[PDB]
Amino acid sequence: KKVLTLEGDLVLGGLFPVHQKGGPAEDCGPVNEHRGIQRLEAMLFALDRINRDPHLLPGVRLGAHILDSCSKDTHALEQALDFVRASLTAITGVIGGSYSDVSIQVANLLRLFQIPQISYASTSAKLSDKSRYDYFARTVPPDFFQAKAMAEILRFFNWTYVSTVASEGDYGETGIEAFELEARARNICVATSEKVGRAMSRAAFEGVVRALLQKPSARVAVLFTRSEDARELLAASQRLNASFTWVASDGWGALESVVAGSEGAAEGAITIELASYPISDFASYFQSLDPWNNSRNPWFREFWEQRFRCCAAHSLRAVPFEQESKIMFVVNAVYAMAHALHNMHRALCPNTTRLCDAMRPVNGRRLYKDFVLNVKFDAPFRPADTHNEVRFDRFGDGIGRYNIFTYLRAGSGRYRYQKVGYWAEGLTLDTSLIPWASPSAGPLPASRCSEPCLQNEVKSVQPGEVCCWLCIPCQPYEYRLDEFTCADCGLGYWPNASLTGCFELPQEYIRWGDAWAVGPVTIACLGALATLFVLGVFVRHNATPVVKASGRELCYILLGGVFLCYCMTFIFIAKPSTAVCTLRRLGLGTAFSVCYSALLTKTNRIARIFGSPASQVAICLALISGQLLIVVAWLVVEAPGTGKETAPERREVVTLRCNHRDASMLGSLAYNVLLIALCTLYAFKTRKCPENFNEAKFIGFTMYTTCIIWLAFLPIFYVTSSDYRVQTTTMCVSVSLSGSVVLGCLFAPKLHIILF
Ligand SMILES: N[C@](CC1c2ccccc2Oc2ccccc21)(C(=O)O)[C@@H]1C[C@@H]1C(=O)O
Repeated sequence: KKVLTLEGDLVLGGLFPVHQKGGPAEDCGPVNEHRGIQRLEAMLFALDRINRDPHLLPGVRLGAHILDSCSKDTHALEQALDFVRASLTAITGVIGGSYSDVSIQVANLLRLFQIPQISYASTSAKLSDKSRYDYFARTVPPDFFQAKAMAEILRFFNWTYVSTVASEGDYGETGIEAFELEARARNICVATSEKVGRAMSRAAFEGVVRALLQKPSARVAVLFTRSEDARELLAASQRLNASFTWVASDGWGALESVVAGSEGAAEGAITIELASYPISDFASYFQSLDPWNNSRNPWFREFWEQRFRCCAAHSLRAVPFEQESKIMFVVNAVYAMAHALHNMHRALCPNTTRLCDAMRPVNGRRLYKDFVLNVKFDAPFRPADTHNEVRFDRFGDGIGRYNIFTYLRAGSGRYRYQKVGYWAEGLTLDTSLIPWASPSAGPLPASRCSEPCLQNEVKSVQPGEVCCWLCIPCQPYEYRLDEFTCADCGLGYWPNASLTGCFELPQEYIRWGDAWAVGPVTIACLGALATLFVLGVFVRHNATPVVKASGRELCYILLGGVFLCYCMTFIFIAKPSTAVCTLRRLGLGTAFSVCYSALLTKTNRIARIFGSPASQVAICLALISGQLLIVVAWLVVEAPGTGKETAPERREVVTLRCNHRDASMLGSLAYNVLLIALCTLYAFKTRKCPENFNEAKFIGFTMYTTCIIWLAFLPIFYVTSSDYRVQTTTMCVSVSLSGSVVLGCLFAPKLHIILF
């Protein structure tokens, strides 16, 4: 119907919708000053203060073509064509559109004519296609940045398992996608993700609260929701007598109005709000205008029908205006496009203060791709009192500043918002103004998985949801290799206290206590006392010293074998070397053999004689060497050990033993000896032995006795292959006992009537 033109030399158009939503008999709706006058004036204001300030080229006035807009996309396109017709004097850019649908259709047309645009309250939900949208930008940052801020807030408080709720529309979907992308980048698991809105009614709002409340692994409701829909969730929360921490978009607006009716829903909730900074000059200019006399803006007459109770009797100054962030953005926007034109004038009309024909074709041809994008311009025409920029980057983007509030139980009044901090470039907060997180008060409820593992728990658990990483205890034969696993260190190696290393089954010998005062540790070193002294008795009693060892030994080899029995047994407890394995096979092998062999040999001489010492001895010794040489070959081919590692799941090792299965390596020597002992008793049928006494008494008593003793230990010695400990006494006793039994019976008859 009308265009609010402004006289000037160069003209910018715009869209600050006057009217809202209409119906079947109405082209569009009622007039609304929060879309209309407070923004229509913001541009007209800026244009004249721009026209007066020398930061614009001083001889060129910027006029206007403000489109007769309604908050409708269809309407905006039909009207936008008027800019196109003006440009086929003409339009050098358009500032306006209070909704993304208004901005998009106007821009869809204008881009084709190389005319740039500025938009408000529009988002990346649709305005992300820079391949076309580099022609224009928002002054108002897109809503999705708040979703990024939400993810940052949540990670800063270590909320890593959260519930995402967003509005039923495009705002909501955009917020969810942006949130989830940032949330994953920050290692935040999103426990739930859903849309809400007034359309689903109250039962559904309770259903949403119950969906999280009845699954309280997360305890924060992250709301990328417009104000009305948020109010219905908060009401549901109180109807259900419960609350969640809420983390909120600019749809909470820093306003008690979205909350306080169900204020208990929200205590300690955090809201991102779109930052707002006054220009006192507009508020003063604007509030002080009186269009009843000031012809600048005729659309006031329609707004006045409701602002004033009729009609010029009521001056404009009688009724106040809201100093909205929308004003700040519209004023700033005009300042940016104006300073882009200032640079465009220098670029196209460098020689004057007036216009040149170079700018007569629309200069939009150079503005949209350059001059209106590179616009921070170091805060030209004096914007809001940050004075930091108009906006930066402008890759379809607006300012990007957001403040952070919290909703506090100011119970002396109603629960209230207070300034915690801000985001914009990054998150800054006083957590003490957040009783959610405040020192010595903040419960930081749940909303993370039990990720920490016991230091002794490794195997990774992903119980359906990989978000909750849990651990399984390490098998104690393995050690920690990584956070999610143990490595096998060999079974005989169990994890150590170091976690990442292992405990080796130790090796040790003395396990015999008081109950074992009769064990190897006392046998091996004491049994010797019964026999080794004997050789000195013989020296005192060696009646024929004239006989050399080569013939003398015929009656001493047996004593030698007895003494060796004890010597070996002692070493077997005392010396944790290869020497013990070596000796169990080699020294012990004759120590016990001699105790029977010497007597078998004597017995057969007796059997042949009754009913030349050099050869008698050489034979007695040859019969001993014959077994030692088997063992030497064994020792050379199969070298002796110390430890005897086995049964690694539990077993301590000794260091004083063969690592070999012993079995027959000691066994066949022991069995040759048993057979010798029994052969002697057979040979003894010839019971006749005169030598000082009838020795038939003593050799009988001796061998009947030792044929029981040797035989007595063989059932253990060559059998209990499963044991680790009895063998020590099996050997200590069997051999040392045979030792004292034979001299104590054979030599003792003489030995102690002389040593009497
Ligand atoms: N459609 C939105 C609505 C956006 C908004 C902008 C200007 C004026 C009112 C207003 O309403 C809210 C309420 C909460 C969050 C964002 C907004 C848009 O106009 O750009 C935007 C997509 C996001 C959404 O759906 O929620």
